[PDB]
Formats: sequence, C-alpha cells, structure tokens
Amino acid sequence: MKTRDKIIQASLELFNEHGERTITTNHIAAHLDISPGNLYYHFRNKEDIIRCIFDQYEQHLLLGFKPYADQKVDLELLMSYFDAMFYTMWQFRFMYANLADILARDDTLKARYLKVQQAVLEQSIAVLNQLKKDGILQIEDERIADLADTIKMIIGFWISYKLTQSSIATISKASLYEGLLRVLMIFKAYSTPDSLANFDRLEQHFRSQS
Amino acid sequence: MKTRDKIIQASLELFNEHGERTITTNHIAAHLDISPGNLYYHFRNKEDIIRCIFDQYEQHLLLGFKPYADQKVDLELLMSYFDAMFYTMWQFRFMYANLADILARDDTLKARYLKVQQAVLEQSIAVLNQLKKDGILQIEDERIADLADTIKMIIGFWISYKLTQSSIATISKASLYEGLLRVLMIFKAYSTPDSLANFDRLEQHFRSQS
Repeated sequence: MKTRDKIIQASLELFNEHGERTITTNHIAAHLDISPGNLYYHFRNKEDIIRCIFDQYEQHLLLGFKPYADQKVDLELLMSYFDAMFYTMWQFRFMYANLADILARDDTLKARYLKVQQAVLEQSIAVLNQLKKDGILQIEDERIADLADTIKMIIGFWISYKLTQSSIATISKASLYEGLLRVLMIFKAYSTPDSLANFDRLEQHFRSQS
Repeated sequence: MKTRDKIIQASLELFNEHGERTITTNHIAAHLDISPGNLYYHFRNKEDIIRCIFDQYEQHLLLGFKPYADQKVDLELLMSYFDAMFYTMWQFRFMYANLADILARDDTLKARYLKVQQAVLEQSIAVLNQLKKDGILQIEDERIADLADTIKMIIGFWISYKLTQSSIATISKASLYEGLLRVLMIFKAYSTPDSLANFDRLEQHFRSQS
C-alpha cells in the first residue's frame, strides 16, 4: 500500500471517528508515525485529502447505482443496491455529518459533487424504470423521477436527522439499518404481488444484521 | 404590538432572508429604528431572541399536528395537516437551514427542542391511527410509528437537501411545495380505494399553488 493511500485511509478513519473539523494534518501524520513534512510531500493541505476522499465516494456511488445489463433479476441483485446505500452512509459518514460546511468552503469540490449527484439521479431513474419493465414495481411513469429523488434525499440526510434527534453525538451501524428499513418500506408499497415475497426476505435480512 | 414582539418578528424576517449567522443585535435594532440599549432592555443577547422564536415554532407544531376530536373527516381536515407542514418549513426556514449548529451551541434550547419532537411524534402516530380507524389509510399497525417518523424526517430535512443540491443559496415557496408533493405521494401509496379521490384533489391543490 502506497503512502499516499495510507494517508487517505487514515484520514477517513480519523474523520469518521471524531468529526472532520477537529482533525489537523499534524494529527494525521502522528497517527501514521510520519513527519508533517513527509505528509506535505504527498498532500499540501487538508482539503486536498478531502478532495481525494470525495473522488472515492463518487466512483463507488456511480458503480453501486448503475443500471443492470445481463444480470438475472433476483434477490441478490436487489440486495446489492441496498448494500450500496448502507456502504456509502457508513464508509463516508463524516461527510454526511458535515456536508454543507464542507461544500461551502471548496468550490471545486462542490462543482464535482453536483455533477455526480445529477448522474447518480439519472442512473437511479433508469434502474427504477427497468424494475418496472421486469415486473418488480408498479409506478406511474410520470412519478418514477420523484420517487428516485425522494429515496436519494432519505439516504443522504438520514445521518443528519439522527444526529439532531438525540443527545448522542455518534452514529451506530444500527441507526443506519433503521434508515434502510424505512426505504425498504417505501419500496414495499410500490411492489407488485409477484414480488412481495422478495421484499419480505430483504426486510428480514436487514433486521437480522443489527 | 408590544416592542418585544416587534423585536421577535424583525429578527425572524432578517434571519429568514439572510441566514441567522450574519445578523447581529445591532443590525436588528437599526432595522427597527431603536438604540441597541433599547433592545437590551428586552433581550440581553441574540440567543434569548432565538429561544423565544423556538417557543413560537414549538407551539404551532403541537397545534398543527394535534389529533382530531369531533371534526368531520373530510378534505378540509386533511389539507390542514398539509398546510401545517408548509407553514412550519417556510415561516421558520432559517432554523431548518442551520439546525445542528443552533442546537450545538445552546443546551437549554436543545433540551426543550427534543421534548417537543417526541411529543409531536406521539401526536402524529395518534393521527395516523385515527385515519386508519376512519377508513382513509391501510397500514400495518406495527408500521404506523415508522411511517410517522419517516414523514417527519422528510419535512424537517427537505430544506437542507435543497440547499445542498444546487448553487442557489435561497429557498423559494416552490421548493417547499415540491416537498409536500413528495409526502403526499407517500401517503397516496397507503390510501384506501374510497379515499384515492381525495388524495388527487390535494395533489391538484398544491401543484396549482406554485
């Protein structure tokens, strides 16, 4: 593992455990047992590290919500889209906790973030249309875009909702699965009779994980 | 109108137009054409004004989502609950824009905020159970609490979602109605056949407002 990649992963872990705002590049270097000069060789400031993390976030997002080509339309395919919701919230939780402030202070990062959000929305609408063609969902064509955008809003803001509903300042995997189960509920209401059985197996799988 | 109430309303308007963070007590006093000492007579600092605004927010919330006693179960009753969603987001939009930071810096305000959120959740669950008894909604009893909490999450975080999805830093009434229409969609999926007609009249009413 290249030192540059070690710096990116240590940063992500520290930001996820303690909040991005309180971690300095000197703390990151001490965590890796390197000089702050050694860190500067690879990254000149903290923003540049956060920019590389956003890129990692963005490529996983585009791949996790990509439309399906020749895959068979079965349970394993559906779980993969639900697994990508969980992964993104948990692996980049420092981001969801403080998105507005990170975007407001870096215009380059914000512009790239918006391009990806629009491309993820377009893929999601395609996925939903395919599930309709394949007999998994019943939705009026004119509402598929709205459903996709509403689910995207749930996943993106679930963490902030949880942080503002209690006196506890940390996110547990259990909090995240509660969120997936709310999305799974919404989708269950749009399912076809032929496909209700599968939504009950997804529900049982996620109640069992936590 | 008592000067104390004039100070509270000017503050709310300035915070809603420009963001709470950039408004000082000296700016509030200049807006009302009074000395900063005259303002101090009534309010010793900005937090005390924000505390009185939260109280106004809290009492409207408890009244707007209160369970129904002898009212007839008709369209006007349903619209009133939808109107309370719109009112709270629009009249206290500075709050929704910057909730986390306001709560993190005032422990007294946060404690009261959480008591009200729990009481609003309990009322909402009662409302939903009544609509079920009265033949408006079909939901498994074990899921009514989850639906209520998911709708509450949508209304509370819609504004933050919109502010982070564009380069435009302001909220329009149109953005807010788009949000209500997403909630109305979710509810339409849980409606009974006898009640679908009414959800189509609510939809048409809100598409027409914007």
